[PDB]
Amino acid sequence: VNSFSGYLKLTDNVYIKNADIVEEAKKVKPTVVVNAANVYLKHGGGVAGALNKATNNAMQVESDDYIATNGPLKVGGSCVLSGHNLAKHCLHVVGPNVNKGEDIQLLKSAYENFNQHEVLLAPLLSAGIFGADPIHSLRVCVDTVRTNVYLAVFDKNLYDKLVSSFL
Ligand SMILES: Cc1ccc(C[C@@H](CO)Nc2ncnc3[nH]ccc23)cc1
Ligand SMILES: [Cl-]
Repeated sequence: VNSFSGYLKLTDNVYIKNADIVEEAKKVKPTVVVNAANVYLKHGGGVAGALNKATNNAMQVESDDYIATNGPLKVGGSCVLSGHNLAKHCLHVVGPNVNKGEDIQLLKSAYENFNQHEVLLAPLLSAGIFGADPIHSLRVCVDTVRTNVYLAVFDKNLYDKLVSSFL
């Protein structure tokens, strides 16, 4: 039993809800919140910009030190950093950004990072400003993640299409 509330159950382990991941994380304070990161951990917009704003830019400060030490992530890769005031940990995961021409096949590799954590609050990878079809992203999530994932979809219209079109 966990403290996630109001989710629709899609499969044994995947759940989905219309919610602002920022507000969800503050309420639940999950062990792991997933960020829709880029390889440079520059959290300028989208989910990443919103999560960083909620940390008063502490996420960005920590991220800049991470990059200065380790260099950029790989597309499809991840790193674990602090969750600041939002969660215990933040798993920064880089899905392909279609608006950069990045290979959509890497979306499965991106979701594989979730399997290293028993329970996660997450957005749909490569959705929003990363340019991929959120319906496809949900399919890859369900077919790749085996741990317990709570998917937060900010847009109410998009959420209804995801559910009503889910197979
Ligand atoms: C119309 C539309 C907008 C955005 C998306 C992508 C989605 C991640 O896939 N973004 C988010 N998901 C959950 N909480 C969030 N808080 C801030 C951003 C955000 C798809 C479609
Ligand atoms: Cl977005």
